[PDB]
Amino acid sequence: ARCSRKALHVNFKDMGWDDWIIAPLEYEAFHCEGLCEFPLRSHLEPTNHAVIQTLMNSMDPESTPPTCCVPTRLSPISILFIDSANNVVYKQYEDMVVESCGCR
Amino acid sequence: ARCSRKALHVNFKDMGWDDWIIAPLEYEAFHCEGLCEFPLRSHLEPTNHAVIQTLMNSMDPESTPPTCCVPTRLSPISILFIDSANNVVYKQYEDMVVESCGCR
Repeated sequence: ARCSRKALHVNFKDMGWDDWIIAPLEYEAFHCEGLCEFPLRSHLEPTNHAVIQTLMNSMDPESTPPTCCVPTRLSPISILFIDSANNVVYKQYEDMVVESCGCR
Repeated sequence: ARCSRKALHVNFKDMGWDDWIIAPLEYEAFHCEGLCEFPLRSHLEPTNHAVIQTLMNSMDPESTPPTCCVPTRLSPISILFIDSANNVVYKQYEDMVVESCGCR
């Protein structure tokens, strides 16, 4: 029920890249989901702003919304593909995999 | 209706710091609120992960939730107060004011 890391299975075979992409054709990206409320566990590593927002939402939920569960650390993946010129490319893309979730 | 920066007026006079805090007694923190969906305007500066999540939510909203509107840049404020030893302290606190919002 609380802010945590749940799966997200990304299938590049929908993407329409079939003539070009070699690997990976699928990868585990994860996503962040769940309530952001007291108590803010230490792994949510809340900013000062998030603590203050969470407090205000707790004192009067009509005035102020809760913070939100989102990725706080992400990591790259690399994709092996053939380009138009027919070169074999292996390229790193940043921010592809959620490594940690947090309330923000 | 879209992910943008709305006000949040923080009143330190609830906080129970009255014997100690000199200034500021109030500050504008802002908060992030609103829908995260195509089109992702350039100011939301979406990560690769957020674009992919947004696409998956668009193809099948039952499977995958939308990303979330959150602070992407924050700035400090400084607080002037008297400590227990009766010293006048002026301390910077990080991540107090939302400077920009984004979909994550």
